[PDB]
Amino acid sequence: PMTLGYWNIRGLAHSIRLLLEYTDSSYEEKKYTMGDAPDYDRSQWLNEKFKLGLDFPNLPYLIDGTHKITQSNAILRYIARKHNLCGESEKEQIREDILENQFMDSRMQLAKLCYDPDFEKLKPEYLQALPEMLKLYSQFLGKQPWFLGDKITFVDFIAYDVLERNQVFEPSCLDAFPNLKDFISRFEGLEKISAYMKSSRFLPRPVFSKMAVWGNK
Amino acid sequence: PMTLGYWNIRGLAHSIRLLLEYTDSSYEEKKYTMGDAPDYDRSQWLNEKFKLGLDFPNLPYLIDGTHKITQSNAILRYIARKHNLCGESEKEQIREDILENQFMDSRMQLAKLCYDPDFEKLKPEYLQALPEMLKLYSQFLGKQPWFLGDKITFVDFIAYDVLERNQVFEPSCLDAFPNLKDFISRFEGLEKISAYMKSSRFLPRPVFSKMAVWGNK
Ligand SMILES: N[C@@H](CCC(=O)N[C@@H](CSC[C@@H](O)c1ccccc1)C(=O)NCC(=O)O)C(=O)O
Ligand SMILES: N[C@@H](CCC(=O)N[C@@H](CSC[C@@H](O)c1ccccc1)C(=O)NCC(=O)O)C(=O)O
Repeated sequence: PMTLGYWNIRGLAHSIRLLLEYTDSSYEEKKYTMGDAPDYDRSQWLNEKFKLGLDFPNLPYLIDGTHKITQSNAILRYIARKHNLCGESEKEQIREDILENQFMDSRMQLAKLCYDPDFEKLKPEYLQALPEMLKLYSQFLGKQPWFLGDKITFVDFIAYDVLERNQVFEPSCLDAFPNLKDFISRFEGLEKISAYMKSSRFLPRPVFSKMAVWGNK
Repeated sequence: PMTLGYWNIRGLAHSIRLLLEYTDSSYEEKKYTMGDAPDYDRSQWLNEKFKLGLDFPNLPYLIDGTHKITQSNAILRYIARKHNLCGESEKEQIREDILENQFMDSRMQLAKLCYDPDFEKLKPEYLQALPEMLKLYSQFLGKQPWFLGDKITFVDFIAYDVLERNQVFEPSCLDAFPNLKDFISRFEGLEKISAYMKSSRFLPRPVFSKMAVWGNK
């Protein structure tokens, strides 16, 4: 089978779910539910973490036949290669590698904030820096429909998740960046993406786990 | 020649310097130096961060003619592709992606600890977890000379850095894992690596920046 294992939240699995849907993959999900405060029990996961044959047990994981893959970027690249959704030219591969890692840094900046006990005090600093962050992505995208040019590739699924999560956080944040606004709309307008988003499989919320200060519900 | 820009420390540039040396690359280093405590003045970098033509200005960066690259993994992959130092088969590419990301997680775990003011109280937790972490890498390597099999590739440069840095931190940590010990020796014994390491250009210390509680010198 093809099985995606992750917590029952958006988190690091959003881009993977969207890519599985876009590629018309035949997959099922193993959803782990963290317990409520105060214990935030992880037993649903911990009771099988070491029983799945994973080399480096973690969430998310993808099982595809005999392939057992962890690390969200490795999972995305695996699916992308399977469906010819990677950068082709050297210049495209450079952009792909820069963006995969840059978007991960941006993702981690937001996650660090949203789990920080000092969230309320720290949020203004994040918001002050947000337009500059977005400006750099806007400049890089330029006039192209997708981040690697005319063809959609896996890094667009990363880009969508990170950019759209920032819109959930600060609704107006993309408004100053026409190309980013149009990118979100173009992605959500893709046939398989809009089909997914009208279905009960779509899991836009909670953004983060039960322990988060923001995005826990 | 190419320009490699980074702080005047080991940090995220160790694997890149080693890969540049292994590939006989012509390069010069632009070395930045941080100020002292408590402010850790970054002016030497910040005063030219936006004057270098980088799309997402950061350290490390690599300038190779028209190619201007940030994100350490992107720099490594760029050099690796140029010299056929990447996984070839699907299984090799999956291993490569898992390890690139897994080693980054390990790297960040040690850096998070060593930069934490509460270093002393937090150290036992890291050290107790270390054997498990290394066991997983040892199991994955098995009897192979290199992490992707019989061919050395860029992920070996990442592996060497992360494993050897842990040996600096905890001198005995690889002793229980003969294949990891032997891997370190094999990497260090490559002609071009050995020549570099025995030269004055090799920069094993400081491990981290001036802000670190451990490895700041
Ligand atoms: N670099 C890895 C990070 C993987 C990771 O941090 N995984 C977290 C859940 S997501 C990170 C974050 O969204 C999250 C969600 C829910 C709980 C904790 C953290 C996890 O629960 N791993 C299993 C384990 O440690 O046993 C990756 O990209 O896959
Ligand atoms: N994901 C990125 C991380 C890049 C990064 O965190 N770079 C740090 C110095 S290294 C991280 C670490 O070794 C370090 C070194 C020195 C000081 C603090 C931290 C930096 O100083 N960037 C310049 C900037 O943000 O303007 C990468 O892999 O290249």
